[PDB]
Amino acid sequence: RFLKVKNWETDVVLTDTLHLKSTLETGCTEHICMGSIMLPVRTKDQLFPLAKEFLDQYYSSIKRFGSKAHMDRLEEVNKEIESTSTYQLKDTELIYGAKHAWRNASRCVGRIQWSKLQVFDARDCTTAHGMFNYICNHVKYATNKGNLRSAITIFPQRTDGKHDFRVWNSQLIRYAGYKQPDGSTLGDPANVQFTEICIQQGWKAPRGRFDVLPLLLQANGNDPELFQIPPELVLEVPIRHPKFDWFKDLGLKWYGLPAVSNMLLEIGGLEFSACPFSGWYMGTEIGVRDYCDNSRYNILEEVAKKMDLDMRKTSSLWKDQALVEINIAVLYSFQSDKVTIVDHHSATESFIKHMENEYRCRGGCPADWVWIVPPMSGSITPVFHQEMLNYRLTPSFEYQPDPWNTHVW
Amino acid sequence: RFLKVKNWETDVVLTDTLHLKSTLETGCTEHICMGSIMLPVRTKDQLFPLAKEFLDQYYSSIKRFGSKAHMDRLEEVNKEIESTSTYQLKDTELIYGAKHAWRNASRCVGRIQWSKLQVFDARDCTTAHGMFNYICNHVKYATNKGNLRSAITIFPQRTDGKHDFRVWNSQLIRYAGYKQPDGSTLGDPANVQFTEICIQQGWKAPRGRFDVLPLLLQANGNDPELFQIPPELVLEVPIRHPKFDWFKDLGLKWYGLPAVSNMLLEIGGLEFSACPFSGWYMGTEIGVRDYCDNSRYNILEEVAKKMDLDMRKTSSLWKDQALVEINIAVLYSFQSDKVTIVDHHSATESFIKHMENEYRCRGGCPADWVWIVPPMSGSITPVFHQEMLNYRLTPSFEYQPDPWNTHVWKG
Ligand code: HEM
Ligand code: HEM
Ligand SMILES: Cc1cc(N)nc(C[C@H]2CNC[C@@H]2NCCNCc2cccc(Cl)c2)c1
Ligand SMILES: Cc1cc(N)nc(C[C@H]2CNC[C@@H]2NCCNCc2cccc(Cl)c2)c1
Ligand SMILES: C[C@H](O)[C@H](O)[C@H]1CNc2nc(N)[nH]c(=O)c2N1
Ligand SMILES: C[C@H](O)[C@H](O)[C@H]1CNc2nc(N)[nH]c(=O)c2N1
Ligand SMILES: [Zn+2]
Repeated sequence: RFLKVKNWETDVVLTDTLHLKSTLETGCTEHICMGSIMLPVRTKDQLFPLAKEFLDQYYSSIKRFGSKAHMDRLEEVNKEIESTSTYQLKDTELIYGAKHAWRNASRCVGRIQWSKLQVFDARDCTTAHGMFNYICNHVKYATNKGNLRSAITIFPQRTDGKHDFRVWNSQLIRYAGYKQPDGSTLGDPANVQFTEICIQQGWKAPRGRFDVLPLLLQANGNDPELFQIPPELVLEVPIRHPKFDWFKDLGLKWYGLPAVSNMLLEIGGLEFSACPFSGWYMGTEIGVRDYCDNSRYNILEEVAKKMDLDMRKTSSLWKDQALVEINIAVLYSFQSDKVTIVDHHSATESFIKHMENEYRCRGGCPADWVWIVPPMSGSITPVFHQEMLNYRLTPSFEYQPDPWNTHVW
Repeated sequence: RFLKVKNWETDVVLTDTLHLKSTLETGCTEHICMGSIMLPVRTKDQLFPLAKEFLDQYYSSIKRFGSKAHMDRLEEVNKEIESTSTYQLKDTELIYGAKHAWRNASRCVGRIQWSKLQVFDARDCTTAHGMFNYICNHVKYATNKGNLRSAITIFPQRTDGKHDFRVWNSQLIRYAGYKQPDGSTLGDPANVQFTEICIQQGWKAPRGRFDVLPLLLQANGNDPELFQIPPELVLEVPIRHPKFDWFKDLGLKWYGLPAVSNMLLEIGGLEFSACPFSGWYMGTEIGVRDYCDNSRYNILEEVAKKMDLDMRKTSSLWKDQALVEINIAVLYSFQSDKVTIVDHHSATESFIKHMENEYRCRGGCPADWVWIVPPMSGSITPVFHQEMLNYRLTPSFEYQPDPWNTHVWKG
């Protein structure tokens, strides 16, 4: 009932009480832990409870719990739900809600930043064009000439499931993927299928290796339309090493704005199916996963051949040597072009400070260890030795079916 | 009920039916996951069912389930339990059990070697000196002049819990730790407390950076006794780098045999409180954890200075760079001295193969991702991209409180 988490590097212990407000399920049982499984319409009766829970905590946060203002709103919404069968969040509730869905993102290591989120209320949007306008502005605001700023743009909430707003891209910015005759894959393998639906819809693919994919926006349930983010708005960084001049010849570049666009924001029972949100990269995301993942740009072998390493035997640890370089480059290039980026050492350290704050100010902090520990140098970052408790709190960011596997054209 | 796991690097999907035999708890609930949590005397009453389940698996393994031998055994064991309150395993069952405890160790990446296990039956042992001889023979056999062999020595099972046999050391071989009055620590910090106990028990500590600790053995619930392992039996490997000739001057070395001695082996309800077991290392255990954990030898800074990396800012990834070289050095030194060891690429690759085989032939392979994933380069090893199901089966290796916290001294 009162759990305690220990850090085996500093012996420090924190007591978690926040997990007791855990609403949703985890996918685990007393017999089986699914901690490493990537992915373990509402009704009026279902909705008022969700709303009440949200509203109670919202008023609690502003120190007006059980006040008239609180009750008043609690009834206003209640009546609205009974009459309309859904409801609208007040601007204040929308912000609090979005900031808190991030606060609860148990897989996000950079939450120490959670309170500083620019929310763009896009609920008055009605068309794919209006969606394109908002997103552009979003990109521009957050990119901010390289000095990145966290932001999220929130489109209308779901109603009957047939008028859903959705951004089809997994991220606002991503390179395309084409399966060539060579049997090989050109570009980013992760987006092969998407890059095809763009062609299937009209895109004029430059069939290059780093073509910024086009936005496929879906409004009010209609069919998605295509748009090409203004090139001047997509800030990119060419990748070079601070010692290996031959590096630049790999012709590697990556975009500065990480912006997740396929998730579903849930606040007080309400569902926001289109809510792109962005921050800034942690070195490893690009250098370790995007570049080295075997099923992504898989550049290890190449960077190895160029380093003149004994790739004859695994035990020489050449992959480990290449990996550290590739990641030194990323952090290097970005810091040079003055684009925001944080390294895995500094990021994990910040998350530790954040965890203590959350434990002593909120009573805990849900955290998914499998995701928090960077994909490289694991045990040399503090979070490796930090025990974590994982539970689901709402408001939240949830996953949702890729739209193409559901859209009734 | 079937459960499926997917590999996100190869899109391979496996189905688990084995978890359906999982009895013990996990620490998790539908509301909370404790996957990253380190550590979440029986009655005649609760013993026979446990004895029964075990013998059923045993007999099925030899394809004699329901045979006359099987039923008589079950009847024999029942009788023995009603009569003595416990029961003795047959040599064949003890060996089957130990192998399966290993096979079921979800935190072990080396499980592909599970069937090749040398089981030493030390159930006839009665004193600490008796234990010392046994442990010495295991160390010699297991070391095999550098060509390591997996082995486990099994002493008498617990009876009334007042006569436990325990090996106080956490590992058969390990360096001492000394706390200095100036706050710093000499040797391995992880063993400072245990070292104090040894000194207190009469150990003349040579106070060096790499002093092999003495064995503190407890037999039949009596007070533990000290023994020094024959130096000529402790295979050690001095650490040097292939390209850096200054590495050797760092003064590092490490013992060649990893042998966990503080776990409890549970087979068919019976509890084996003293059951040392050993195999061979994966580079990273020494190179990443033992050497680089801040709470261990913490050698990252000194290895950084010598290589002259930009240590002013973390983004130069100096710490990451040094690390690779330190692990390269550990692997290198062991291969040069012909002492068995395996790198993490090689070890995880084999586990995936082992794991797959276990699904096809067993219906599952319980695995703890948090522990299976190596402490460095996680994503460039196939296990990182592999979903895993963690659950408990017996026979099994469990944790038990350190004996100094529970032992009732006799003076
Ligand atoms: C500004 C600094 C930020 C940093 C350094 C950061 C870093 C990270 C990292 C390392 C991950 C794992 C990424 C992966 O492996 O796919 C992650 C995931 C996530 N982050 Fe953050 N983040 C930041 C901002 C944000 C913002 C502004 C939000 C939301 C408002 C957010 C929401 C999440 C969520 C929901 C996940 C999990 C999404 C998924 O499954 O891919 N993050 N973050
Ligand atoms: C053949 C060589 C072997 C290799 C390379 C291998 C490797 C490993 C590694 C890397 C770990 C995690 C180490 C740590 O962080 O503490 C581990 C844990 C473990 N291994 Fe193995 N293993 C081997 C043999 C064995 C044997 C022979 C047994 C049992 C008969 C065994 C039982 C276990 C168990 C029970 C754990 C968990 C230890 C704990 O939870 O404290 N291993 N193994
Ligand atoms: C705001 C933000 C900031 C920041 N720094 N990083 C992120 C993370 C996103 C950008 N880098 C990768 C991740 N998006 C991909 C998440 N999906 C992972 C995945 C892979 C296969 C299947 C599934 Cl279901 C999910 C988001
Ligand atoms: C047979 C075997 C083979 C092999 N290759 N490796 C091991 C693993 C042991 C040798 N490397 C470290 C580990 N020791 C036991 C792990 N316990 C860690 C610990 C420390 C402090 C507190 C806790 Cl709770 C746990 C065992
Ligand atoms: C199979 C396993 O769940 C999967 O590879 C996870 C592991 N940890 C991760 N951690 C982060 N941050 N991001 C990921 O995409 C993953 N993938
Ligand atoms: C707190 C956290 O669970 C702890 O640091 C774990 C993580 N994974 C590990 N994995 C292995 N193999 N060995 C360990 O000692 C640990 N420590
Ligand atoms: Zn779990």
